[PDB]
Amino acid sequence: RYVYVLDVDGKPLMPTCRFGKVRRMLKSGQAKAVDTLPFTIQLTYKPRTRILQPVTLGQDPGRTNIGMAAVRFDGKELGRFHCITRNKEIPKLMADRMAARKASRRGERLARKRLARKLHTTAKHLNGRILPGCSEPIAVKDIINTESRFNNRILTKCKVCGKNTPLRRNVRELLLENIVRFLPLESELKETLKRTILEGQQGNINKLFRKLRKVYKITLNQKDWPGKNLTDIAKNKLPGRLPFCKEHFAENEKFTTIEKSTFRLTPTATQLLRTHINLFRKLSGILPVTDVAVELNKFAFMQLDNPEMKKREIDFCHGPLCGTGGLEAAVKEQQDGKCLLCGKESIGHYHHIVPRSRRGSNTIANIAGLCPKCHELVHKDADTAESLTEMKTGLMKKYGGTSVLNQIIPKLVETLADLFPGHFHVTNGWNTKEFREKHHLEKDHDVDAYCIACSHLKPEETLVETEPFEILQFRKHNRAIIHHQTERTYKLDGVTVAKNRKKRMEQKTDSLEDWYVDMAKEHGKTQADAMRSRLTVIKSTRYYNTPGRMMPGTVFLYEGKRYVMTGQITNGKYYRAYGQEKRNFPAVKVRILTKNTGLVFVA
DNA sequence: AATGACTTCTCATAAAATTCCCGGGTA
DNA sequence: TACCCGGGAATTTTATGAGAAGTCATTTAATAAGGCCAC
RNA sequence: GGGCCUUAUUAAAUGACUUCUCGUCAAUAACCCAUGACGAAAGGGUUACUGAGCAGAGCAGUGACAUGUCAUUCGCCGCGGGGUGAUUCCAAGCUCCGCGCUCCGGCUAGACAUGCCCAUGCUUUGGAAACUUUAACGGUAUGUAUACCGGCUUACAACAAA
Ligand SMILES: [Mg+2]
Ligand SMILES: [Mg+2]
Ligand SMILES: [Mg+2]
Ligand SMILES: [Mg+2]
Ligand SMILES: [Zn+2]
Ligand SMILES: [Zn+2]
Repeated sequence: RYVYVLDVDGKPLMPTCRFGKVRRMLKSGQAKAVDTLPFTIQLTYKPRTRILQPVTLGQDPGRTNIGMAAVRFDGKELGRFHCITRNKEIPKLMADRMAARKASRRGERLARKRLARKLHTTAKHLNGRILPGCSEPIAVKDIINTESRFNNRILTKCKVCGKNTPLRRNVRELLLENIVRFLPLESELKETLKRTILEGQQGNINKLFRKLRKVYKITLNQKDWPGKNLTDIAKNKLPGRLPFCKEHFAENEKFTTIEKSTFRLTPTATQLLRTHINLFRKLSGILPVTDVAVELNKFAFMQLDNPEMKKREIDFCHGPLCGTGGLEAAVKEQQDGKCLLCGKESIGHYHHIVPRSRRGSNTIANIAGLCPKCHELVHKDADTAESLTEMKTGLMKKYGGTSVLNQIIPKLVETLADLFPGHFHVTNGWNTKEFREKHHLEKDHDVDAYCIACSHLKPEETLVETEPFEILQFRKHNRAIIHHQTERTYKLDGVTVAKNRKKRMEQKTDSLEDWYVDMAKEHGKTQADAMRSRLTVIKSTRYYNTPGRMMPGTVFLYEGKRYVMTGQITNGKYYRAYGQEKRNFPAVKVRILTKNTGLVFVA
């Protein structure tokens, strides 16, 4: 591995191979050891020359695995890095934030309800309510509601004004007009075509289509352009909102002259976009980086799901939901409208077969329609649960990770083109493959990153040389006061017999109700009561996080060796460390070097 | 005139339980 | 000179919240047609 | 022919509001059972009533329910200004008050009358900065650590070792 050299200003200089001179300099005060991983030194003097070659920093993007490589202008590797990200956690941490926020608001509602019962201010005969955008009721009970705010929540705004833009359900005429606009038809026939489609008169639509098909030869069929798109705009609802206001949706060319993209991403995609940019900034702290190189990744998911089939024999336009009316309607058609386990009652709940808490997919392969009675048993009884899996197997999330990668790449390219003007370069995955094969390299992230840096360059030799560095990523915040909560465990003779008084929703193990019923079968009531009356109980106990504690990714010294903290034990008395298994490092025997830098180097 | 590749997948932590250590009464 | 208990400090082991309903939104990719600018 | 915009269909993801439920935690009462420290403490349930809602606490600040009758008056939207997150910086997300119809949504919600109460918002998300006393890697001698050596530039190139 090279030694990374810093100037007396703190700015990078070119790396050194001269391991002997580095130890002669450290023995003689000509340098200081700023870091042990990556091993980095700062000069205490200013050299007689200050000449640096161009250094290109290349990246192999990924959700979990990001590759980096530093390549000098002549093609020589100056370092290779593999970063393992934290991005897997964020959807689950957001889904816990979900459950906790809604449970807190349910508690404030329950406090109002219990006060209304005491004062007789509960709603008379209220059995749910229908809101303006809905068709079925919300099942509201004792007090009318709290305002529900879903109809607008503006996020798209007009790309040429900042004004708002209409819903596709209301401006159906403008959407329909911007298709009819371009046709060979006379203006009175364009008016007649729009009006006849907007009236929805199936027979008179066919009369007009047959007339215009004879006179003008235009392909007016409900399965061909334009007639398909015109027929689809006759729907009662259409999804989402326009990119332009009514004043500007009338005109096509504005992308040539004026734009404001008004961009958004989820927390999960935002953290990964930040991670890609922050790896360039971190490695620019140890190398004199002049240029940046990246790989475009672009995934079509129904090709990843059909990899043996060739690209133009895939029905991208159709899939499992085309014209079905959405997921819940497609399942209702697929089941003849009945509950899957018993074929008598109608569908009540759309059941995720692999649960949402257990990495289950939201796609139609993971859904079964059940009545509320069976949906409760499938959560509380393992024999009914296995019986459902024989009818439909279900799926975990196949493509969660690469969907987040697929979202980021366009914004990553724009951001790096702004950060490195005239010094930013792009590749496609097949170029990385060609280079890897041409030079007898083998596939991994840091090697692909070397191939990506070499797209810009003309390497004199294409050798790959160093032991690559490993970077972990750690959380910068954790706001949770409760760390975990125990279940109400019941013990007899010190042995666990049950875990709640009656079953929790997912509880496949016994409650006291389950255990007592089986003891009363085996021993009769008098003995089962003599066993209830002998139970020992630990109440459901909340365990609390220490505020202001050391976070994971903290670097520390113990017995003269560098360690990276992976977690605390016993109110912060002991630290766990990377690669050291269950070993407990005492916090008194430890010096902290740096608090968590987010991206952190490991052995 | 097409399309190639690529990527992905189990814990930190508190506090309860268990062990170990020094000071002591006793012989 | 020497050993078995106790109480406090130190260290290790144990255990970990779920399901659904009425609606909405944003991003990326592909496919189709249109269009602007394009030897 | 390629870039970029827009519409339709689809695929794969992950964000917001509202509403239901199992289970929890606290306490009282009746009932079933276990049990007797030195006649009575200590113990487990079941059913009912009541309270709780990071078993809550911060920082903000007046509303929260109910009935009447008028209804698109309102508002999730525009402009302005605040709360919280939230402090080392700052972001996401939620939210409140004034004025308003340019745009976007709409019996959401608002107004007025009467009754009763404390019944408001946000808080389990994401980066970055800061710290610093961070002697690494290879070969040789010996009893794994102290010692000694890996030419010259921070670096390329040339030169020098060989
Ligand atoms: Mg790649
Ligand atoms: Mg209260
Ligand atoms: Mg379910
Ligand atoms: Mg890769
Ligand atoms: Zn406009
Ligand atoms: Zn059933």
